[PDB]
Amino acid sequence: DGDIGLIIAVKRLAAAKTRLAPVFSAQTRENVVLAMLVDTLTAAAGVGSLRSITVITPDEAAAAAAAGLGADVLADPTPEDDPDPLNTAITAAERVVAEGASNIVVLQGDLPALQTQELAEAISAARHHRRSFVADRLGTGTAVLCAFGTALHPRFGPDSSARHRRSGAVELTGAWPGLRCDVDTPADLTAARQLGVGPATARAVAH
Ligand SMILES: [Mg+2]
Ligand SMILES: [Mg+2]
Repeated sequence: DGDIGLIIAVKRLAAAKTRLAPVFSAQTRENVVLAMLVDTLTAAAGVGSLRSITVITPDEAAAAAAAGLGADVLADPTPEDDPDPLNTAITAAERVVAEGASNIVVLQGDLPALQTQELAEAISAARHHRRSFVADRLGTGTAVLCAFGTALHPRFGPDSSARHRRSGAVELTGAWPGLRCDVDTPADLTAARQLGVGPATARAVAH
């Protein structure tokens, strides 16, 4: 059955990963972004403790792709001029997901070298606390946020490591390189490739 309700929030592909503009043309950038979500979902989906994967997004291509892999998809009702769009999409998703699970995990969508075991482990350690989170590879942001029988109160965005620490969420400290190594910039993509990215990403970076 599984007890965890997993959320991924995905912004517009047009807007996404501009720091990858140097190494990739517009359509290739969108594709790589979209395939990183595919590889992230795919590996997430092998985790045994999961009940559901919900993707929330205003982007009909990302909607189609997540739906195609057997995820729930929420249309993102965050407003245009919303000051804090990422954390608002996540809360909008939480509100839904929480009708069907006491324990909720938010996962970033840009973790192409994620391994199933990395996520499972992280979740197994998150259970030992109310609110917990995994930092990103460089330390400053956040790869995953975990809430067991309580509100996520997500503080995603810049210095989300520090802000989550302040929020009182406990820093989980497993190595889990593929979970921590998210991809915003060309050097991130290189680090991820050394860990070994999944098939959608590997194909997409070859065009
Ligand atoms: Mg990222
Ligand atoms: Mg980042």
